[PDB]
Amino acid sequence: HNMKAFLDELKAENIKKFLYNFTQIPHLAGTEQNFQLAKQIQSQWKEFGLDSVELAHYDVLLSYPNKTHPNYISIINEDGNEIFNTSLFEPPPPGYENVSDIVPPFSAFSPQGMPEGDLVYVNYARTEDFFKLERDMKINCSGKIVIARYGKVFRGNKVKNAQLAGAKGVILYSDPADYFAPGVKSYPDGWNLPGGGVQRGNILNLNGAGDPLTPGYPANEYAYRRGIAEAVGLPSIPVHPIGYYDAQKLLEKMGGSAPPDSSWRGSLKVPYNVGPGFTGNFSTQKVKMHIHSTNEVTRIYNVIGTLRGAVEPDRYVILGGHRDSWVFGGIDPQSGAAVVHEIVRSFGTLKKEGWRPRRTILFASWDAEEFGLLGSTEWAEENSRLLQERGVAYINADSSIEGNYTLRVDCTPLMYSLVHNLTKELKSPDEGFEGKSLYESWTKKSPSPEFSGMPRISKLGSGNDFEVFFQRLGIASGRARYTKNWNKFSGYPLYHSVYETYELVEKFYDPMFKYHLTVAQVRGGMVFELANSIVLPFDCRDYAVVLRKYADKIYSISMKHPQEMKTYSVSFDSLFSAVKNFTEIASKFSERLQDFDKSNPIVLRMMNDQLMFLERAFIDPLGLPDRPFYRHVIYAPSSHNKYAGESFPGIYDALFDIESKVDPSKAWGEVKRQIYVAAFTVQAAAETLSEVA
Amino acid sequence: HNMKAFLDELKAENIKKFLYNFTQIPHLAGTEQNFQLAKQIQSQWKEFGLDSVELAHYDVLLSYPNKTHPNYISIINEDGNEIFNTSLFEPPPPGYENVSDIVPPFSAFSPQGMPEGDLVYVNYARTEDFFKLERDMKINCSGKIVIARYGKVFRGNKVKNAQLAGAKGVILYSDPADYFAPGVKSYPDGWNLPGGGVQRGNILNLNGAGDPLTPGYPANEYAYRRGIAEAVGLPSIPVHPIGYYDAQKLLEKMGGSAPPDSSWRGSLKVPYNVGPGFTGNFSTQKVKMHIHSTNEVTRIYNVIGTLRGAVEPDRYVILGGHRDSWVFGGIDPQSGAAVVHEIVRSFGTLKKEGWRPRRTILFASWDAEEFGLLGSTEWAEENSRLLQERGVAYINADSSIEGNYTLRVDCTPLMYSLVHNLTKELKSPDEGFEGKSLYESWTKKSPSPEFSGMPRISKLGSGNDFEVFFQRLGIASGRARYTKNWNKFSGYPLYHSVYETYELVEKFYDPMFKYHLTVAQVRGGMVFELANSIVLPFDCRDYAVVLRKYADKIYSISMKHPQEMKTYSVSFDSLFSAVKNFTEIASKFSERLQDFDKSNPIVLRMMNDQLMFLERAFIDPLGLPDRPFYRHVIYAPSSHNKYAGESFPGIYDALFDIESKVDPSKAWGEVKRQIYVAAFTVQAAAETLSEVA
RNA sequence: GGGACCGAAAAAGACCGACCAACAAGCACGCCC
RNA sequence: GGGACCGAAAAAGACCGACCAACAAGCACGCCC
Ligand SMILES: *[C@@H]1O[C@H](CO)[C@@H](O[C@@H]2O[C@H](CO)[C@@H](O[C@@H]3O[C@H](CO)[C@@H](O)[C@H](O[C@H]4O[C@H](CO)[C@@H](O)[C@H](O)[C@@H]4O)[C@@H]3O)[C@H](O)[C@H]2NC(C)=O)[C@H](O)[C@H]1NC(C)=O
Ligand SMILES: *[C@@H]1O[C@H](CO)[C@@H](O[C@@H]2O[C@H](CO)[C@@H](O[C@@H]3O[C@H](CO)[C@@H](O)[C@H](O[C@H]4O[C@H](CO)[C@@H](O)[C@H](O)[C@@H]4O)[C@@H]3O)[C@H](O)[C@H]2NC(C)=O)[C@H](O)[C@H]1NC(C)=O
Ligand SMILES: *[C@@H]1O[C@H](CO)[C@@H](O[C@@H]2O[C@H](CO)[C@@H](O[C@@H]3O[C@H](CO)[C@@H](O)[C@H](O)[C@@H]3O)[C@H](O)[C@H]2NC(C)=O)[C@H](O)[C@H]1NC(C)=O
Ligand SMILES: *[C@@H]1O[C@H](CO)[C@@H](O[C@@H]2O[C@H](CO)[C@@H](O[C@@H]3O[C@H](CO)[C@@H](O)[C@H](O)[C@@H]3O)[C@H](O)[C@H]2NC(C)=O)[C@H](O)[C@H]1NC(C)=O
Ligand SMILES: *[C@@H]1O[C@H](CO)[C@@H](O[C@@H]2O[C@H](CO)[C@@H](O[C@@H]3O[C@H](CO)[C@@H](O)[C@H](O)[C@@H]3O)[C@H](O)[C@H]2NC(C)=O)[C@H](O)[C@H]1NC(C)=O
Ligand SMILES: *[C@@H]1O[C@H](CO)[C@@H](O[C@@H]2O[C@H](CO)[C@@H](O[C@@H]3O[C@H](CO)[C@@H](O)[C@H](O)[C@@H]3O)[C@H](O)[C@H]2NC(C)=O)[C@H](O)[C@H]1NC(C)=O
Ligand SMILES: *[C@@H]1O[C@H](CO)[C@@H](O[C@@H]2O[C@H](CO)[C@@H](O[C@@H]3O[C@H](CO)[C@@H](O)[C@H](O)[C@@H]3O)[C@H](O)[C@H]2NC(C)=O)[C@H](O)[C@H]1NC(C)=O
Ligand SMILES: *[C@@H]1O[C@H](CO)[C@@H](O[C@@H]2O[C@H](CO)[C@@H](O[C@@H]3O[C@H](CO)[C@@H](O)[C@H](O)[C@@H]3O)[C@H](O)[C@H]2NC(C)=O)[C@H](O)[C@H]1NC(C)=O
Ligand SMILES: *[C@@H]1O[C@H](CO)[C@@H](O[C@@H]2O[C@H](CO)[C@@H](O)[C@H](O)[C@H]2NC(C)=O)[C@H](O)[C@H]1NC(C)=O
Ligand SMILES: *[C@@H]1O[C@H](CO)[C@@H](O[C@@H]2O[C@H](CO)[C@@H](O)[C@H](O)[C@H]2NC(C)=O)[C@H](O)[C@H]1NC(C)=O
Ligand SMILES: *[C@@H]1O[C@H](CO)[C@@H](O[C@@H]2O[C@H](CO)[C@@H](O)[C@H](O)[C@H]2NC(C)=O)[C@H](O)[C@H]1NC(C)=O
Ligand SMILES: *[C@@H]1O[C@H](CO)[C@@H](O[C@@H]2O[C@H](CO)[C@@H](O)[C@H](O)[C@H]2NC(C)=O)[C@H](O)[C@H]1NC(C)=O
Ligand SMILES: *[C@@H]1O[C@H](CO)[C@@H](O[C@@H]2O[C@H](CO)[C@@H](O)[C@H](O)[C@H]2NC(C)=O)[C@H](O)[C@H]1NC(C)=O
Ligand SMILES: *[C@@H]1O[C@H](CO)[C@@H](O[C@@H]2O[C@H](CO)[C@@H](O)[C@H](O)[C@H]2NC(C)=O)[C@H](O)[C@H]1NC(C)=O
Ligand SMILES: O=C(O)CC[C@H](CP(=O)(O)O)C(=O)O
Ligand SMILES: O=C(O)CC[C@H](CP(=O)(O)O)C(=O)O
Ligand SMILES: [Ca+2]
Ligand SMILES: [Ca+2]
Ligand SMILES: [Cl-]
Ligand SMILES: [Cl-]
Ligand SMILES: [Zn+2]
Ligand SMILES: [Zn+2]
Ligand SMILES: [Zn+2]
Ligand SMILES: [Zn+2]
Repeated sequence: HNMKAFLDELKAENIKKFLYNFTQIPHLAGTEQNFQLAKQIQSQWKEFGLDSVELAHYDVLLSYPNKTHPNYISIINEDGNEIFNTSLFEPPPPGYENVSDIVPPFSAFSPQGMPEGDLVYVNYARTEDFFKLERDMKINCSGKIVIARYGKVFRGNKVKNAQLAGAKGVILYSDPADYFAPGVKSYPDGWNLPGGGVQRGNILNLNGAGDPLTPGYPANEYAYRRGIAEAVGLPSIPVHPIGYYDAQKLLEKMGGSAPPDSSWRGSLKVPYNVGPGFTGNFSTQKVKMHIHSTNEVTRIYNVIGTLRGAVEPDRYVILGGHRDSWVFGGIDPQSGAAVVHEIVRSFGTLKKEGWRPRRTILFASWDAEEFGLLGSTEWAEENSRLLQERGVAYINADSSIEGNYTLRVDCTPLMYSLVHNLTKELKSPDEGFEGKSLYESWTKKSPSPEFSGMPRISKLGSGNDFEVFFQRLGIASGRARYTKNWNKFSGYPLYHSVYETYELVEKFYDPMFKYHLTVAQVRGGMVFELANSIVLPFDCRDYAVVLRKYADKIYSISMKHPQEMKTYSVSFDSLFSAVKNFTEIASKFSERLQDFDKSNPIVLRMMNDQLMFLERAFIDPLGLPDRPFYRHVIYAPSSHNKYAGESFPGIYDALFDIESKVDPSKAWGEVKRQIYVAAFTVQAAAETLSEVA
Repeated sequence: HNMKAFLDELKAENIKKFLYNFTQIPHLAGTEQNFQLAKQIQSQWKEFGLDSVELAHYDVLLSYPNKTHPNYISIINEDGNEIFNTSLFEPPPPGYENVSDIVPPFSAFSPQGMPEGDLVYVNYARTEDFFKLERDMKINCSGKIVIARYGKVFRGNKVKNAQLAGAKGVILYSDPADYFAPGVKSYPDGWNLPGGGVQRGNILNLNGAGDPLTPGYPANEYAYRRGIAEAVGLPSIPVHPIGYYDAQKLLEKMGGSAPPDSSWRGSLKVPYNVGPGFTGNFSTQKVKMHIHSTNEVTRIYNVIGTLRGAVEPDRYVILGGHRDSWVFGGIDPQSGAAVVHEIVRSFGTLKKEGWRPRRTILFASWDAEEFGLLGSTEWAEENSRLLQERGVAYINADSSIEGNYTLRVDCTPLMYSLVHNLTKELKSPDEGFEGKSLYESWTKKSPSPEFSGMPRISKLGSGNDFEVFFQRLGIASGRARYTKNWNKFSGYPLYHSVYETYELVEKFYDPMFKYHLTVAQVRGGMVFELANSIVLPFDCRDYAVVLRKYADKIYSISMKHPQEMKTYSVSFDSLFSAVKNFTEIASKFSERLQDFDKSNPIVLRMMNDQLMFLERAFIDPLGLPDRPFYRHVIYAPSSHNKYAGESFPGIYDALFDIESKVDPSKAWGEVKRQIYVAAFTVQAAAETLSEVA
């Protein structure tokens, strides 16, 4: 087996060295330091033995705090005395006190503002938290500064929900409930967030546009850019993140209504009152934000490496992950970048020996991912036609670890059998599973709710570089990392903090680098099999199985309004019919895939094209309603949470909060249109697996 | 040569028989007679030896006059006496007096109405005729019934221009200037239009949508249909066509301003006054329209025949033309349908002998073409994914003859060398070119203004079934017919009339059926070479050459406003750069295409894919501004004339009547955006011919 | 035969830039003499 | 230890239709006894 040779070349010691190398200085997007690391990686990928390695540059809107006018929040009395100020920077950790160019905590793409007003606590600032605030508790965030805890949903959605509720400011904070694991110590004595720690992060609502100034087209030297006024997904109110020390100061004086229930209570010793404003004596004190961050068009650099295929060089398997970090990127993304580096070194050594993959492999070091997947998206916009004609698969390589418990896999159903087979051939690195397969340890620790005796594999939404490839271009996509046990949908405590260091990983997450090595074997083994298997390792029958579940589910969600379904003759008959047809046609294609002569290079290429193009058949060039860059009809991010994936997203969005809609007849009409589009698309996808003539 | 064998099987006597067979009763879209002819063709294509022949049906909006409430126009006095009525039907021709189910003259998809008002003569009802009316002559069509002569532009554009000018009715008539050739006799004694003859035809503005009720998706059994109120491209005022006898009655009494110049004067003995209203005594007489036509969802039937390829069955060459007619379709479309039938019979005989084409050939008998390319477009919407993945080329087969002078070819630059080579190997059927090539007779009678010693090949716009394939899906497309000498952009006198018969073709156009045979050799030979050549016969260097002409042209058109170009820094630098790059890359790809080993089936398929997908690279999924179904960045129909093709249509539309625009800065900004999109698209297309890895 | 207007890129055709660092503007077909 | 509110499909998980011709609704984790 040529794969074992590849897997056995992968070394935890190499991953450890590369991780150390990538995490000693910050590599913020648009800074000289990240350009220097780009050039280092280009130079090393050549040395490692790639056929070519180019820098692809774009000029994209980034966001930076003003160094000589810092961002801070104040409690301010009616005399205008700033009696309490939030931190200007995170207290640096041991052996990082002398490190310059650490960007202070800030919300990227915040507008400028000095708004002052009454504080309203809005929990996680989810759609349902504003439904609870405004519909149930009759509280009105209009003209108020909202304070929200990080977690559950993408922070950009929180800011969007806040804007729609009339807020003039958003304060984001990390609550210990969400970012402090019980009975482990603050950094540097453990992996928990200290009270001065702050999660940086962008607050855009791009819905897959990439660079806000150049939607649809690469941000090249001659690009026509939108005015900032019509730029895509910019927030319209100021936003700033703080730690829980600073957050306790703002929250302790809160008056107005008590929290409705336990779902609104964090772990600080404060009442978690909703407001608006402060209790009793303090009622005439306000909160005032001071945001002077600037948006500016800055050059970014993707590293693109090529290992040309010996047989099908016009078929591309892509292994891509970002290089840019908020500070050191100890986990996010250098734990992924270090795995990609060792995978390149290892494919490189096989190349020097005189081995080549069947299909071309592309390796990508993406830039400006933290600013909204900007490097991956601009490159895909530049190369969309080649990618749609030639793209076999995309394997993501962000953070390798967010925990040390078990494997977490999100991929297209086309990769389910590949992932099952591979993890059965890999050793588990898990305590008490010595001599067992990764499949067994994974299936045991994370069983599928959907499939008895199978491991959980989740849906792809967005919030990483795979998005343009999968959701816009319909290229089969996969990601795998090590994760914690499920506190849930919050992340890891030290996410986007200065405390996210080399030492955090080495001391607390993966001292042996065995989890890193297992993830390198999963990502690398998947790339290997996609690039080298004679018949592409995609099982169309796994798509058939999940399409029936998604159809059962979307019917079930519509059935929340079963009287309306009757009034407006809402039928899923066409959708169930299409799924039944896909199942039958996939079954017959599978017979032909087993039977045919794989020595016939022309019949092989035909059947490989049918497999490669199956994911493309789910792409609608018109896109989903009000989201033209989300074109996959089976999968899209939640409108309300970029991180979360929905099945039959067109129907799902049409159904969401439908009982609120003023014109029932039109709203249910849109539901029936989306059933039509979905049934048509499933039948069309099925027909690509039919006999070609 | 296997092609000669195919060409020598084609027989003029067979085409004559089939033409007779297809033109004895009307075959209007949606009628039992056209269903019967569909089934006949399905049955004969099987007998001829196709591997399979299916009927593909759709339920589309068609339009019919009410049989028991006829359409007519009246001159009406202030007492409300209808003193003059227009014809209720065309006087039938000799030997057609006893023929039932001849649809009376009507404008398909006219709304219902009995509007009464003053007549304004608006010439051809072109954009420039309303600019002349409203800007120069200060005449105001608001609330007036407009009368317009057929010709120059698609009648649907005339109705659109009229609606935008505030007209409440449109009367279309055939002026002898445009539809009566000097010194030839009216049917049946010649090929000229008699004074009772009327051109039927649809008046939609679909801009490539297909069925008005189901834009983007096939009109299948479970389709969600728009309300008639939001249906695509329906006219909002009543419209009716009349002959020149009836038109003289309406035009003779016209008062108001004289015609501005000779360009407004037809050939009737009337003054061609503009109005509004009638002269002197007659000023209080009005015109009143009576339209009771109904729109209704009707089943239509495409015939789809397959000849599976022996080597690349997943590569499709399509030969398609419509079957539906306004009445007998003596020319339009049965002169084309009869050529397709003989091409099928001939491919069929080769199949029986045991020959197969390398690539699959699809044969299509399209329905409801006269109602807006509805059959071709719904089928393409159903099969868009297969067509984009597998479609090599589309050859149209509407009317084979509109004249007996020379060849007329409109195709992608990718087919220029194929067409040159083929016409050099075919005999000219032309008087005084006995023993010469069709290339020589054609080049002589129709020299290229663009290329010394080359024949004219024009651009594809719309107004036929190739549109969805080329303008929406980016499949390389071609058409060839015999045409008149250039009276121009009017058609042939008996177009869409009851007088367009078998006898018209047999007596006056092509008694020997030698023009039909030459067109069958061109269409059939092109299909043959596309389906059978080892290397696809596309020369990318012909695209390079024309892209430089189009760039020179669009620069030239922008330079009408050269001061504004400076004020707003409008530069074509990027566009010229992209074209220079395409030229260089196409030149190198051409070297590699000549050098490589064609015995390597995998290197051949790679290079054939690069050629096949080159046309697809010009497709923008976002579509052109305000025209989402026109996605080709190099070619689109004129916004003002569906029949006419524009190069760099995005830039062209942005520049059109720019000096009228209230915000110069925004309008010129859109021009710069379209330069950007065009340069990006040309560079992207060029890069698909680069080495793949 | 001669003359007058026009034909707003499907230019119908032919041809023609440094006191906007080569791609505007400007000689067949169909009321007067 | 027991109890109470909540967790609005990434359902966290398990399980459960003819006086809307099988796919609503309805038993782990984080003030009172
Ligand atoms: C993941 O792993 C699963 C489990 O192994 C795997 O499924 C299996 O794939 C193999 C390989 O195609 C299947 O093998 C075949 O079985 C059928 C009978 O059911 C045989 O007809 C096939 O015939 C062979 O004979 C040819 C003679 O010309 C040989 O040259 C040729 O190589 C064939 O081996 C063949 O034996 C097997 O049936 C399945 N098993 C199951 C339970 O499905 C799957 O392919 C892997 N998936 C991915 C995406 O990697
Ligand atoms: C339309 O017609 C034109 C005019 O014929 C045609 O262009 C020609 O195509 C041929 C076929 O490819 C070209 O032939 C080649 O010329 C180059 C030298 O310039 C040679 O290197 C090529 O080599 C051959 O040697 C191989 C040995 O392994 C042979 O096996 C192989 O078959 C090759 O023949 C070859 O001779 C020719 O140069 C051009 N001529 C011109 C003027 O361009 C064009 O291909 C046709 N286009 C379409 C779309 O049909
Ligand atoms: C991460 O690792 C890379 C790769 O080893 C380090 O960069 C490299 O550092 C080496 C050794 O110091 C450099 O070699 C030297 O360069 C200097 C100046 O050009 C020269 O005078 C010396 O004689 C020696 O040859 C090398 O330039 C450089 N390699 C690359 C590809 O950039 C990098 O500094 C490490 N980073 C951290 C933070 O540890
Ligand atoms: C929170 O931060 C703000 C801003 O840094 C602090 O308020 C500021 O305090 C400075 C220094 O005392 C004030 O400046 C002074 O102004 C007078 C002239 O008017 C000058 O002569 C003094 O010598 C002094 O420099 C400034 O007015 C004031 N600004 C604002 C907007 O409040 C605030 O004190 C901090 N709060 C805490 C609790 O630390
Ligand atoms: C899945 O595959 C099946 C089987 O090929 C498809 O079934 C077909 O469904 C349509 C109805 O949607 C049937 O079409 C016709 O409808 C008219 C209605 O007036 C009727 O007159 C015709 O006789 C015919 O019934 C068609 O018969 C039926 N075919 C079979 C064999 O059942 C189905 O539509 C596919 N699903 C999707 C979503 O495409
Ligand atoms: C155009 O040509 C077609 C093909 O020849 C004509 O239709 C066909 O007419 C033949 C000869 O009349 C039919 O054969 C006969 O059918 C009847 C009734 O089914 C049967 O009783 C006779 O013994 C004889 O077999 C044949 O059905 C039919 N073929 C097809 C494929 O439709 C058609 O009528 C011609 N149309 C015109 C307007 O000339
Ligand atoms: C143009 O066509 C219209 C409609 O066919 C003609 O006008 C119509 O003429 C009929 C027959 O004379 C009129 O009907 C009559 O009505 C009275 C009762 O009111 C009845 O007793 C008579 O016996 C007669 O049938 C009808 O009113 C009238 N309709 C309209 C809308 O005008 C018109 O005469 C035709 N014009 C020419 C020049 O042929
Ligand atoms: C057609 O192909 C040429 C040749 O590869 C492409 O040329 C490249 O054009 C860009 C400018 O648009 C140059 O990029 C860079 O711009 C920054 C500006 O700050 C500058 O700092 C860099 O040094 C660099 O000049 C690039 O140098 C240039 N390459 C060459 C070899 O001339 C051209 O863009 C392609 N055309 C299109 C439309 O893609
Ligand atoms: C960062 O903040 C500083 C200080 O407020 C800004 O510097 C000022 O710039 C404007 C000129 O545009 C001047 O009016 C002020 O006098 C400047 N002040 C100082 C101390 O230099 C600076 O422009 C900001 N940087 C940005 C917006 O990028
Ligand atoms: C929530 O409070 C806001 C802010 O006071 C209300 O908006 C205003 O309502 C008045 C009366 O209709 C308008 O005339 C003002 O223009 C609004 N003020 C601002 C600053 O926008 C809002 O109506 C309240 N919403 C609810 C649902 O009670
Ligand atoms: C690495 O793995 C260890 C061992 O599983 C994790 O520590 C345990 O966490 C559980 C509950 O999640 C506690 O009940 C135990 O007290 C811990 N076990 C031991 C042996 O200490 C640790 O949390 C993991 N590290 C990270 C960063 O996730
Ligand atoms: C065609 O026109 C006739 C005559 O005007 C229409 O027939 C009428 O239909 C309505 C019922 O919808 C009745 O009110 C009238 O009494 C009918 N008249 C006659 C003589 O039958 C017919 O509906 C029209 N056809 C259409 C619209 O398709
Ligand atoms: C052309 O005539 C129409 C119709 O009379 C004019 O439109 C009307 O103008 C008045 C005065 O502004 C409006 O109040 C009416 O509502 C219009 N009437 C209708 C029936 O629409 C129109 O303004 C004239 N256009 C020009 C450019 O002179
Ligand atoms: C078929 O071809 C004939 C011969 O070219 C066409 O008739 C001539 O038309 C020219 C001008 O266009 C006249 O000057 C001659 O009087 C005609 N020649 C002869 C020999 O009569 C005829 O128009 C063509 N038929 C059609 C339908 O286009
Ligand atoms: O903007 C996005 O889509 C996500 C960016 C980034 C993803 P990462 O933190 O890099 O996993 C974030 O969540 O802040
Ligand atoms: O609607 C169209 O695009 C054109 C239909 C038809 C084309 P044809 O007459 O069939 O050439 C017409 O012009 O009326
Ligand atoms: Ca972009
Ligand atoms: Ca449609
Ligand atoms: Cl990842
Ligand atoms: Cl045609
Ligand atoms: Zn990341
Ligand atoms: Zn991140
Ligand atoms: Zn036609
Ligand atoms: Zn027609």
